[PDB]
Amino acid sequence: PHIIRLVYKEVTTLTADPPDGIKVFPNEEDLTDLQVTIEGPEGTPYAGGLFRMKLLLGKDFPASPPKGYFLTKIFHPNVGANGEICVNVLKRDWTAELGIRHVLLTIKCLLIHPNPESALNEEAGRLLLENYEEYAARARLLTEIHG
Amino acid sequence: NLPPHIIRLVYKEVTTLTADPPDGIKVFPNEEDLTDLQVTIEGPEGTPYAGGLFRMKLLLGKDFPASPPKGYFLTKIFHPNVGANGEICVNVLKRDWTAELGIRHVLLTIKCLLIHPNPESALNEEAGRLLLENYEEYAARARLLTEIHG
Ligand SMILES: [Cl-]
Repeated sequence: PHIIRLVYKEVTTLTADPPDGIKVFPNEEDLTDLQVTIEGPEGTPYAGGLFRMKLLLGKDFPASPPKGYFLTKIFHPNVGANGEICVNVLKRDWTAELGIRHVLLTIKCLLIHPNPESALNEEAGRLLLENYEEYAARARLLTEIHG
Repeated sequence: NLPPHIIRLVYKEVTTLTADPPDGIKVFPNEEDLTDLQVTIEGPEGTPYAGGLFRMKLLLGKDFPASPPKGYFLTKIFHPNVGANGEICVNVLKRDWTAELGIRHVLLTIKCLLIHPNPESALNEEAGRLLLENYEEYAARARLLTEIHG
């Protein structure tokens, strides 16, 4: 359909001029399964790590937001046990014109600034709230082990 | 004014940032003062601010980088997290601030908040309350000021 072409143009431009600290590996055969690597941002517990993720464009894209999954093991209030990332504001504010680039930047933003109030991972969310420094130390350790 | 040694470390960062800014963000360092940074954020597509140009100043602050920089919109705007004097309040940035987070990131989160308001931490209570209780009038107001001032 027309959406395939739009995604291609959007993905090639994104791959050629990607966000700082984000790299996109497009796969010609399947453009609805985007492979992405996010550098652990400096000044965060993830500094120095490489976090692999995939962005699934659903059947209804762009009418619906894409679904993101970290494949690198991480401890984060908004990431499920199998890596599904829940970006509340994307689900709340989604419009077709927001773009894939924005989706990746918002994942990076959530990685840095978790939302423990509406956590997928209640254990990680309570830890951030009940002992912030320990949450950072444990995130740093897992970055060293898996990132 | 900042300590000269901090100005030194900041100078390289801003030079790099200005040469390769984030998409939709233009960064203008002043030829002399490196405690003030002029920035323009393009009104993101898919939001009530589409089509506008939103000009701000990033003030690093006497305690930078120990404390976060503070952004202020020169362009008048209707947004839950922008106060009467243009103060931009990014509450998560204040919560998670560390000295190595970097100026690029600060600007990216300001843009993120522009797209994704947080009515819980609203400095503009009317905009946060209107956003929750009556979104059409919220967007209409934000589009109106985007047209007038953007
Ligand atoms: Cl999961």
